[PDB]
Order: sequence, then C-alpha cells, then structure tokens
Amino acid sequence: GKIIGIDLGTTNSCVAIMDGTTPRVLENAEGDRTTPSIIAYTQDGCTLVGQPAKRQAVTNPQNTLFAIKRLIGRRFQDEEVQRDVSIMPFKIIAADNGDAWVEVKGQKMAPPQISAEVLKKMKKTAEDYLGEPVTEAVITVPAYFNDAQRQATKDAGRIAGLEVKRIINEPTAAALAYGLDKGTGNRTIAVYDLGGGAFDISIIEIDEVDGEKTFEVLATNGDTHLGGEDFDSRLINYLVEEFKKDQGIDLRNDPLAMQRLKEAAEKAKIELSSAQQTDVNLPYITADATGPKHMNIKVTRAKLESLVEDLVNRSIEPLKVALQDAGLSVSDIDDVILVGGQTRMPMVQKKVAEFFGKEPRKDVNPDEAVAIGAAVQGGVLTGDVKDVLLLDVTPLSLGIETMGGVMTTLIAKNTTIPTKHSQVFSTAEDNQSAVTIHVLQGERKRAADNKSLGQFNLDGINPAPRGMPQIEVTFDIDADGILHVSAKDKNSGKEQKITIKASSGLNEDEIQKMVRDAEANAEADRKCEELVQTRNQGDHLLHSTRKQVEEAGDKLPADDKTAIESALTALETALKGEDKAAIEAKMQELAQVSQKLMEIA
Ligand SMILES: Nc1ncnc2c1ncn2[C@@H]1O[C@H](COP(=O)(O)OP(=O)(O)OP(=O)(O)O)[C@@H](O)[C@H]1O
Ligand SMILES: [Mg+2]
Repeated sequence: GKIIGIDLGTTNSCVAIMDGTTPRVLENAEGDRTTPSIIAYTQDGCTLVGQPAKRQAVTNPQNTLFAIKRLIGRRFQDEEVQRDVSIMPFKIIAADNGDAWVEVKGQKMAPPQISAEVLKKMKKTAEDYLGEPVTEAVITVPAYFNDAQRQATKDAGRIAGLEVKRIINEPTAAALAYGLDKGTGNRTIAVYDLGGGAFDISIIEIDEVDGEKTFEVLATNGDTHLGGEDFDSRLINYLVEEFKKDQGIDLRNDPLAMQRLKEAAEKAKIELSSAQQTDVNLPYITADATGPKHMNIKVTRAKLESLVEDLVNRSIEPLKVALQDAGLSVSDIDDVILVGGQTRMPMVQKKVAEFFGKEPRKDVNPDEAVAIGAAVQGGVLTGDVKDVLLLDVTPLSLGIETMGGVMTTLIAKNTTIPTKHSQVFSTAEDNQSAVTIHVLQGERKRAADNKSLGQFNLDGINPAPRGMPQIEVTFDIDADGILHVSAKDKNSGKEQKITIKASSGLNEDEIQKMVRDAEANAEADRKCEELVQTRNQGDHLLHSTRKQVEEAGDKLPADDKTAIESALTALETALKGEDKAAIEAKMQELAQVSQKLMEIA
C-alpha cells in the first residue's frame, strides 16, 4: 500500500502519509500529531510507547527507555556513551561485539529493537488511519549520522516489519516539505535543525527549471550528540548545585527525584521560551533525616541563556564550515529555515538570525516538516510526486588507513550520492594469503581519530610473488548514505569474497531473530490489551450488579445478599491483579449467584 514517512526523533516521533499530492501528518491513538520516543517494559509483559510510557517512568525508572537515538549505532566505549551510562536511569551495557546496548529486566537489547517499538507505534498509527496494512516506509536520520548509525536505523525499520524504501537525511526532508509549495525561486537555503538530541546544518539549492525541481545539497555539517537533552542537562546541574547550597543535600542519589527533576527542568526550559521567568516548583521532592522536602527555585530567561549559551555557540561553528564547503558566503543564502523544537528558544533564533544577517522564515512547522518531507520522498519513489529530483551527499570523508596510521581519502565529504570509487589492491609479501583494508569515516588525518567501520579482509588469495594479484575493491555509497564494499579480481572478473572483522552493528542472524521477537511482543501487547478489556468488562459487571442489589433492597433474601456480596468482593480483588482467567472466573461465579437478581432487573 502507501509508503509512510516516519520522522524517528530523539525526543518525539511523527508519521505522515502522502494523500495524493498533499501530505498529512497523522494523529496517534492518544489524539496527538507527535509521539514521545519513549518505550517502557512493564512488570506484566506489556510494552508502552509514548505518553503511556511517559506517565509511568517514575514507578519504572530502570525499564523506561528514552533518548535511544543517542545510543543507536554507537560503541559502549565511546566517550558520549560512557558519559550517558552514569546519567541514564536505565542500564547501558556492552554487547558482545562492543556495541552500546541496554539491559531491561535482565535481557540485553540492541538499540534497533528498542527503536523498532517506536516505529511499530507509527506504523500502527498509519494503519489505524488508512484501514489497511502498511509494509513500506521512508525513515529519517540526522544528516551527520555515520555508517553504523544509518545501518542501525535501517535495521530498526526491518525489526519493526517495515521495508525501508529510503533512509532520508533530516534537513533534506525539511527542504522537500518547504519546496513543495514554496519557492520555487531557484533559491539557496540554509536548514538549521536543532532537535532533542542531534544538530544538523545543510545548505541546499532548490532550482526549478521547466517544472522540474532539483533539490541539491551543497554542503552538510553538524553534531549528532548536541541537542535539547544537553540544554536540559545544564539546567538540571544548576538546580542540584543550588539545592546543595540551600538545603545541604545532593539530590542526585535519588532516582525518583532525578526523573521528576528532569521533567521539571524541561518544563521550565520550555516555559522560558515565552516567559521572562518561571519557578521550578517541586513539592515532596524527597524526604530526609526530617520529613518531606520541597525545592522551589526561581529561574529567569537570562539565567537559562547563560547556562546554555556555549551549547548554542557550538552550533554556530558547523555553519561556518558548511558555508566554506558549499563555496558560499552568508549573503548567498536566500532563506534560513529553522527545524526542531529547540529552535523555539528566542536566543537560538537570535543567534542564527545575526549569523546569517537575515530573519528565519516563520511559515515552516518545526515539528512536522521532517515527517512531511519523508512522506514526500516516498511519493517520489512511487511516482505520485512527479518532476522532483534529489541530489544528496555523504557528510563524512570515507578513507582507508595507510602506513603510519594516516588517513587516505577515497571519497571526500559532501560528495553527491549514490557514488562509486574503485581502487586496485595487491599483496605486499610472498605467498600472502590475506590482505586487510581498514575503512574509516572522518576528516582527521590520523586513523585513530576517526570512526572505524571495520577491517575488510580479502582472504583466500592464491600463492604468488609480491604484487602479483590484482584485486579491484569497489566502495559504493547508496541513496541511503550507506557503504557497500565489494571486490573482484581485475584480471578475470570473478568476484572476491570479503570478510568484515572488528565492525559494529547487527548480523543477519541477530536481525532475523529480533524480527521474530518484535512479532512476539506485538502478540503479547494484544494480550495485555485484551486483559484491559476484560478488566473493563469486570468493572461494568461490578457496577451493574451493585445497582441491582441496591434497587432490590429489602426484597433480596439475606442468603443471596451474603453470596452476591462475597462474589462482588472476590471479583473486585481479581480486577486488581493481572490475570485474565481469574477475572473471567470470578465474573462467571458472580453472574451465577446473581442470576435471578439480574433476570428480574
Ligand atoms: N518551546 C520550546 N522552546 C525550547 N525548546 C523546546 C520547545 N519545545 C520543545 N523543545 C525542545 O526541543 C526538543 C524536541 O525537539 P524535536 O521534537 O524537533 O526533536 P527530535 O526531532 O525528536 O530530536 P532529533 O531531531 O534531535 O532526533 C526537546 O529538547 C524539547 O525540550
Ligand atoms: Mg528531529
């Protein structure tokens, strides 16, 4: 059926469909156009996604997962992940291959399985609206996502039962959403995307010649670990330091408080985008060697600005680089476009506006443009959106490690994709049976300072003197921005097998297994839902039967009043537990003993 567009966000997720030529954002079951990217695993075997997960995070801190996009496709020993380990209320662990995973109720889980739960909610949302199955999606990622991050996101799509037709870069999608109606003016635009977790800047040319729109990304830069979460973190730190002075208490040793404080800090932050001052007012934050304590701290807009100004400044540097790479000056920009909730902060808008010397547009929805853009991208693939052309780029240099630990660039950053690069490799020694190619992403001159994609071993090479064999290695980057390395003996043309060691990501076996796990979860969810309906029916029966007992009054035999009241009580207890059969049972017993009472009612 339809190709849905899914903005899979660090904080919030959004799904859009292509309704002919006009894109629509869909409301979820709770009635909302966006869904918090939060996943909770309950004590009773249910998975909660979004607002329901959000509400119970305080009672279930270790099993409520959020900001998973900031772990996906990363290594456990990464500096960013290591910092998050001591901050998150859930447990971050090392997978067998060294990847950053999470542990939930004693089960090791890969970030793609967790993100798949969000993707599933979005899929179902679309299916609820369309009244038919959805099997295909366009999924978004930050422009500055690396190979492992992109492939791990694509794997999340697959685990969610989605065929991922395209992985689209977030600013590119926003550009598609903007270029849909609007100019149209052979324009050159800067897309500034600051979200809950990631920051992207893309310079994009949109020229329309003979009713054929061409969207070309000139340059892209960013930081995949800079976002609203970091803004929140600065305010949280300020609050604990203030509380440590005014009460003498370190409040961080309390996980219930932290979580309510995290929500408090984010709420204050958002409040300060329209107020000049607010209060972080949390009563009963925790009880000490006395009794229930309450934090009440005033925070001005200026205080907040002062706490996050350096984070805002860190987003200005990549603008300079991207302008350099695009070969443009600030005055070459026709339009500045802000995307992401974090751009609603007056200071962000102000700093961006004074950098470009130009006001950002006000007619772009910073929450929905990306989802809408994904949906448009899907439309281009089916054909339902004609005369649109997309030329995106890869954001990072791809190279190999050479003698001395030095980087040799094979494909430079900002190269248009899809792209191919071939190079012939050979042996360095007599009877060499294997040659290793160490592939990396990054701009640094030394291999150790860049992101390793893995050791690509061309094994099983026929005996020969030095430099005999001619193995042509081809490096492909597809439309998704993802690398594919293949090899071939130059001379004959017969392929050459490639083994990847020391790499990150899920293998085919893990993925197949995880697909089945997600199907099983979906089935358990059905069971949790059914038990909720049963509890609902049980409560209706309680009430109905009490009204009837009440109405009969004096006329009811004492024997029957005793028995019915006992069975009502028994049902009430079952209804408080989590066992569907026991509820059905006590309901059935209640109906039997109250059968003559109900009959005359
Ligand atoms: N009015 C506001 N003022 C300032 N910040 C806000 C406001 N509303 C939301 N935010 C922040 O913006 C972030 C959410 O933005 P958004 O939903 O665009 O991010 P995302 O797409 O989920 O994240 P990413 O794109 O980084 O993966 C959160 O940090 C949130 O607290
Ligand atoms: Mg986003």
